[PDB]
Amino acid sequence: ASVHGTTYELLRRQGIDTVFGNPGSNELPFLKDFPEDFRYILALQEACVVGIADGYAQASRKPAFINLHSAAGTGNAMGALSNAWNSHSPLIVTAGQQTRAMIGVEALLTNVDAANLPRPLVKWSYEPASAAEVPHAMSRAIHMASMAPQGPVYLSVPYDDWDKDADPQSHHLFDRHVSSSVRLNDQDLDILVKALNSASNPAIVLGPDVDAANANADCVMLAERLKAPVWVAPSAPRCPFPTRHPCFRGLMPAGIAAISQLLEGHDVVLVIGAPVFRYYQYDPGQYLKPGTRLISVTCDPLEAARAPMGDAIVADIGAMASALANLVEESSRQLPTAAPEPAKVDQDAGRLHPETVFDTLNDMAPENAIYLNESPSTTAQMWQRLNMRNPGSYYTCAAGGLGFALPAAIGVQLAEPERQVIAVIGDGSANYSISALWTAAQYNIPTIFVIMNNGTYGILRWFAGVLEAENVPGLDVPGIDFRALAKGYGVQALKADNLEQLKGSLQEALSAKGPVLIEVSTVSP
Amino acid sequence: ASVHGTTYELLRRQGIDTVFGNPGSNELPFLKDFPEDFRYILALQEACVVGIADGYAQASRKPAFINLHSAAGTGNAMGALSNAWNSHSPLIVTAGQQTRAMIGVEALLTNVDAANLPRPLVKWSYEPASAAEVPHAMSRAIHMASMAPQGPVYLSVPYDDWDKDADPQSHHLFDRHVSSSVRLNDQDLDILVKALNSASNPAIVLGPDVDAANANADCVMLAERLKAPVWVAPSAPRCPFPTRHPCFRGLMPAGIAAISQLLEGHDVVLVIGAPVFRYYQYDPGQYLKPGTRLISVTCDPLEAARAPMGDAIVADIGAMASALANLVEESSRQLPTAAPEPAKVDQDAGRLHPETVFDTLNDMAPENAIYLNESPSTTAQMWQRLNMRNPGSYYTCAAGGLGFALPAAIGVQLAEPERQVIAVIGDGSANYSISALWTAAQYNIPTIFVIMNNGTYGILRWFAGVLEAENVPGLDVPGIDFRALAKGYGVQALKADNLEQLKGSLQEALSAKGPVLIEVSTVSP
Amino acid sequence: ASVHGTTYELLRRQGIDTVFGNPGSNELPFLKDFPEDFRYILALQEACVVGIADGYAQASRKPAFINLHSAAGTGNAMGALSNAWNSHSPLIVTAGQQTRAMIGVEALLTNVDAANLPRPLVKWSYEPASAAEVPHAMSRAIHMASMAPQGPVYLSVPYDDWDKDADPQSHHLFDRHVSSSVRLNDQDLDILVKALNSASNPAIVLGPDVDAANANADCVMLAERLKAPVWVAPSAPRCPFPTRHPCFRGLMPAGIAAISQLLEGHDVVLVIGAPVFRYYQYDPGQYLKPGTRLISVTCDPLEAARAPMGDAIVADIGAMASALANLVEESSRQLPTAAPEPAKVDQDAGRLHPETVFDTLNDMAPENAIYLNESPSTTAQMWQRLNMRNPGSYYTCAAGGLGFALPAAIGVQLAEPERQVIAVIGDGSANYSISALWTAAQYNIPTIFVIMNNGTYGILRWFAGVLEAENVPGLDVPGIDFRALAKGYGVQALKADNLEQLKGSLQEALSAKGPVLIEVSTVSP
Ligand SMILES: Cc1ncc(Cn2c(C)c(CCOP(=O)(O)OP(=O)(O)O)sc2=O)c(N)n1
Ligand SMILES: Cc1ncc(Cn2c(C)c(CCOP(=O)(O)OP(=O)(O)O)sc2=O)c(N)n1
Ligand SMILES: Cc1ncc(Cn2c(C)c(CCOP(=O)(O)OP(=O)(O)O)sc2=O)c(N)n1
Ligand SMILES: [Ca+2]
Ligand SMILES: [Ca+2]
Ligand SMILES: [Ca+2]
Ligand SMILES: [Ca+2]
Ligand SMILES: [Ca+2]
Ligand SMILES: [Ca+2]
Ligand SMILES: [Cl-]
Ligand SMILES: [Cl-]
Ligand SMILES: [Cl-]
Ligand code: NA
Ligand code: NA
Ligand code: NA
Ligand code: NA
Repeated sequence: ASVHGTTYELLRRQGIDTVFGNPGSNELPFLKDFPEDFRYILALQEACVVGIADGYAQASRKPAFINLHSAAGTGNAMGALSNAWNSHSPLIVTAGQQTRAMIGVEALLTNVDAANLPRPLVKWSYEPASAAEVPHAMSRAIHMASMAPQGPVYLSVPYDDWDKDADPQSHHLFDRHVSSSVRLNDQDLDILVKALNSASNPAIVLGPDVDAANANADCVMLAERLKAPVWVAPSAPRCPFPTRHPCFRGLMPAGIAAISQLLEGHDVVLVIGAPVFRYYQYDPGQYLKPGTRLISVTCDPLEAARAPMGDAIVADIGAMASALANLVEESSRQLPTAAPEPAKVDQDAGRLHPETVFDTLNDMAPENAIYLNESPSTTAQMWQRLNMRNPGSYYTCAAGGLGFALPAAIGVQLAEPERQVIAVIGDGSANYSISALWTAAQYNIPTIFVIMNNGTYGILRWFAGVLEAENVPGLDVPGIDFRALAKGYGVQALKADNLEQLKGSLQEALSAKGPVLIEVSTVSP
Repeated sequence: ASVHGTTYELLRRQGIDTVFGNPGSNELPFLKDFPEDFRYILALQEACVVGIADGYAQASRKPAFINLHSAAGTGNAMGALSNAWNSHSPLIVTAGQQTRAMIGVEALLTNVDAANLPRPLVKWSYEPASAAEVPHAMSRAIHMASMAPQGPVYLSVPYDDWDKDADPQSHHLFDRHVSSSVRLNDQDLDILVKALNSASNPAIVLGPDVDAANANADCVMLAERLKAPVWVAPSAPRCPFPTRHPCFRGLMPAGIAAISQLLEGHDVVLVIGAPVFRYYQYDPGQYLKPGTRLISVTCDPLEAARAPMGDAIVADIGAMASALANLVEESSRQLPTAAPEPAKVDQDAGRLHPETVFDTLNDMAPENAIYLNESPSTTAQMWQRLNMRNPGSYYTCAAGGLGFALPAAIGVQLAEPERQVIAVIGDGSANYSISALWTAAQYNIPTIFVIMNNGTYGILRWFAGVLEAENVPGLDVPGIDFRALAKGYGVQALKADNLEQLKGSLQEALSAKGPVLIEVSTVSP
Repeated sequence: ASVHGTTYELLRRQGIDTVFGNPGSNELPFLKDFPEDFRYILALQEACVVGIADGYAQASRKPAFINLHSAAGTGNAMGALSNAWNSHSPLIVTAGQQTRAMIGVEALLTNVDAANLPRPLVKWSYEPASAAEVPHAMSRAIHMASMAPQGPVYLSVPYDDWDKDADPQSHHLFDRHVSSSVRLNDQDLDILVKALNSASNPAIVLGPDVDAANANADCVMLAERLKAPVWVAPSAPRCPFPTRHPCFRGLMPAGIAAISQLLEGHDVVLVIGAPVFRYYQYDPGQYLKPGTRLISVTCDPLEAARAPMGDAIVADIGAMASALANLVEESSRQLPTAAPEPAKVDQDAGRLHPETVFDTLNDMAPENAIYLNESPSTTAQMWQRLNMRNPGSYYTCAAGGLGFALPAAIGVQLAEPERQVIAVIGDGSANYSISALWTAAQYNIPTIFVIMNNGTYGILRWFAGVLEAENVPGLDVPGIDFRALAKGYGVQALKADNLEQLKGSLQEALSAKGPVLIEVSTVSP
């Protein structure tokens, strides 16, 4: 067998059947004779390729496979890799290298010092020392991406390797099963359970790894048993809990003092599947107030090490959430009462308040919709106004890197063909990966893109006003016609300049058989 | 003085007056109180920011300053940095970091292990250990970018550093002059000159560092004195010689055997300002035939070390070209005869042959036009058909990374406001940095963009046919309306479906007062 | 509180009370006011410092703390770090950096790009961005070293940080508990147990992480229940099983074909706490024969990913070994019969055969002795001839790096003051870290060093004979007087030129109240 044949057999035996790519010449020998049982999803720029694969991996809860072109292709994807690192997305990034005979002379398209290029944003990065090692290196990439804590990996392959003979002993790679589905030993788990049972006023904080593990329902049972309020850890990349459940208390503010104040009076705070914590703004104060102790369950040693407070347990979130939910006592305390519904903001017949947009989406979207967010000045509103009952219903860029939601919404919609995906994206953010629209058109992936057009990088204007920073350049983005951009890439386009038009456009989009972009004129901040 | 004030004084004293950027929150304290004497050029995605700055630096022959947002902003620019590395572009890339107080906890937008992120594509990469060190670190970045061999550098700055007090001894940085304008010692230069004077059939090969040094005219004098044919080294990022001078012989094929065959019978081959060599295709054979010896003058130790043949001298290209041109004897051999003009390809009233497009550009463009190329299947034709008399008249992506020419053409046009820039970009390539169009619209930088629309990644289809590679996916890019994309970003748009319309559209574009995109329907390969 | 006071409080609260070091000027501000409750163990060269700390950590089963001087001190320790990486040794390596005010100018003793220096041999490497971050960074170092898979970490600290004010919120670091004591979820553990219970001819292979976890006794119970033979995985850094237990089958040969042949006919092979596998010699063949399947339990994702065959489970070795030993059925198969005692090699009244030396050590040493090995040509003999009943009874360099056993034997003896440590070290190996002897003298740590003097790098001579490699230089090491070297560093020295003198010297050494070196004249290979 050839290295090409052996590698595609390994991929299919490990459950991979789709290649997200933007091709180049070092990849032609890999892509030739492309197997009939695989699909290839083309995107026009590499941030788009990796963003689509990332949404696909996060929603499917399995690894996604990417093929990029040498150093420049890899480099164009590195902002996307920053997000994938922070979301623990299991991405297998492959890039083609020059033929081994011309690496030394640094021929055009040689990826120099290749394994160092994506660092520090990957768990593992490697170029094999011979062609026959390629299947084994690919096996290592598959398992490194997939083991907890999941994350992106990188493999560089010289283009001449694919046609070489494989090692016949590579067959032992095909069916390897590798598990990290582990939980705390019985004695120490009993100690933890006793501490939870004994708490007088416990609180629960959940992060994205809960949704990645599909541990949401177990966390619902855990919060019901403990009769405990549930927050979402700050800078949330996913939604880990039904947002209208009586225990839900919303997204935590991303500040040290704000969080310790919120948790004041809670004697035990159990954090599951989050860093402790992904603060953002500078809000100095106490990490916890007196009387509060924190216990973190995380799948990631790097999270456990860097927490500035609390105890930690490094284990699988699915296994731990299931065990805790089934072991704790039913508390006799009263179940928390549900948060009140948000107020209706006054809306005239002009430009839309973000609050109006979210209320209208919530009124009109299916109960199993999936939302993406890259409208950063409106995040708090979005979290208050969308009822998200089910797992896998929210994604936003985990490292703050713009250009995620537009392509990721296409990959999520590919992963969940029966759940309507609705991406809510600011006018500034929409440009970073605008070419991803073409992929939705070409493959008829029926994502709805809602562009919040206020003409500015609104959150930066806000922060600048806060800092009392005068004379900051570069904060306005006038003069972009998003309906023309959508036309450019083959996506049906609608405009909503007021509420009547928003409702009409959403009705049209929801009925449509293909992707739709709605440009919404929103109020300037 | 503050670190902010001291750093902008250092920049202005070192000749920097423009910031190419896409802003974020870690950069607001740098950008606040932006000095009245500086300009800020916004682009909507970081590959575009760096591509614009790169064209500006290459055409201006001085360093360009870039400000990006943390890890994701830096990562989105890394494909652009791959090209800048191979073109020796003097780019000072700065990125904002989180406040020092929250780096440890890895708050959102912390750039982790920051200096390793852009490696291996930068000459120097650093994050200072204290706020007062920031001006000195910026000084190091300026000189590292600017010293031969020029190249990109990276500096990460925590956002809280800018408001801190500067060291008063930082004033010694402001007026430092650092020179690398050096040439081979007299004794060994005399040996070199004697070898050139004695050669019976010398040849000259020129690379991009000749154009970067503005050594073109000296190389003309050198070739006239030696009566020697002149080629351009393969995979040429710039044009180093007038393309209708009698000595000019065109772009070398990027193959080992092809080059040794071309040079056969030339006893001494003098290479100036190029790697030896930037081969691309696999074309195995002899590096040089018997009877040919090679001597390379390069500004880059890494080029001298990796050449597989020949002697080398590491020195400044401007200083060496000037000295050689003024020291060699006038040979009594006959001056080489000019290459014949290219043939006119038969053209019907339908889709345009690339040859027709280039002949028409050459007929209609000013004699001081500047061209950019990211239409890779038509490069050989372009080089044969455009008379480029002057320095600084051609740019193409030096590492093969697409998404360079569109933004770089805007930076070149900003650098050379009296020279009409015309970028010839394939339909595939145009998408990578499509959002850069907005910058040309907003600042009214009157670049002309000629999109060669053949519906496919034509060069890859060609290579696949060569490899006899069947069933390669992802090679076609149907369904893109480039006039709509241009409308989307505010750029006037024209279409040319035949020669009559091409001529008309070019006449309109050349007269226009702003940027113009022409979508040309070209023949499918 | 100062950063100095806060950091020593964090260390003591996390159980650290000893600093292994070789001091320099960047470390004086850390070492000043050294706390009365801490000890400092000086060694004269940094490979010795880290080797002593490594033996101490491995035997104590807890992290050891090291303080080295800047880049040169760190660099001198990097071979020692290679071994620590492969043995999963929890080492906290700190190095002093220049004052922040002179880092920029690269004053003498600046550690440039410090965090990159020990890569790739550390789990985590870091330099803090401010003085107040130092305690948090130290907390991260402690937990990164200590979490499974354990390993070395590196922290660089500018010398001016220690006297600065600490953050009062650093107190939340002091009592953090972080656990990785996890095991496979119940459902999948039941599947594993059923597979073991059902096997017709199971085999067990144990590696060093079993001994690190003190899982030895549980593995004895597991092998007794399954009635299964037990091997030690190749290139063994520790002994994980009593070597005269009836199930014990010895050290596996470090070859692909040799191992698959050994395992032929075993239907299920359970590997615990080892890489799969640490092969050494090139011995190509099948990874496993038909009919054999392999299941690996490892604490290290990097081991699970790179195994070329078998399934894997990433979990804590102590927790998994305990659970398996207590869950499996008692098999009705007959218990394996003990290996026969090794033969007595003929010995004349001249130079000693290695076999004689090991038999005499086994006759004379206490039953709770601890052995170290850096006599590589005699390893197989050593493993056959020493009855090691207890855990923690054997150490050898896990990455093959010489200079480990001499200093490590001093740290093991410091960790286990009531167990006589006996290091058996070749004449070649003894030189690498010869200065470590001084530490044993100064602190009166009563390690016994047995130098096997055959005048040559015997294993290399052997391999060269195998390769039929003629004319290899540098394989002989004549002319070293080890009794004089021991005198040089204050250690009592004895010589044994024959068996009578070996017995006498061992009797004297075993009674001695301090360290003793015995130079043994062994037969030339
Ligand atoms: C790749 C990248 N570049 C720049 C930024 C900085 N950035 C930028 C430019 C923002 C503006 C978002 O503008 P928008 O129009 O999408 O939304 P709002 O108007 O709601 O702020 S928010 C932010 O952090 C970033 N996060 N990521
Ligand atoms: C950043 C990046 N991604 C992918 C490629 C691979 N690539 C690709 C996709 C090419 C197709 C260019 O298509 P085009 O339409 O611009 O021009 P032609 O039709 O003349 O080939 S040429 C080439 O090397 C690349 N060079 N750089
Ligand atoms: C730090 C280092 N340098 C060199 C070697 C190479 N090496 C060397 C030099 C060996 C010779 C050991 O000689 P010895 O006298 O200690 O023992 P033998 O005579 O039993 O081989 S075994 C081996 O792999 C090494 N393993 N580690
Ligand atoms: Ca409603
Ligand atoms: Ca906006
Ligand atoms: Ca003409
Ligand atoms: Ca094309
Ligand atoms: Ca005996
Ligand atoms: Ca020896
Ligand atoms: Cl257990
Ligand atoms: Cl001179
Ligand atoms: Cl379980
Ligand atoms: Na009202
Ligand atoms: Na990198
Ligand atoms: Na014709
Ligand atoms: Na005998």
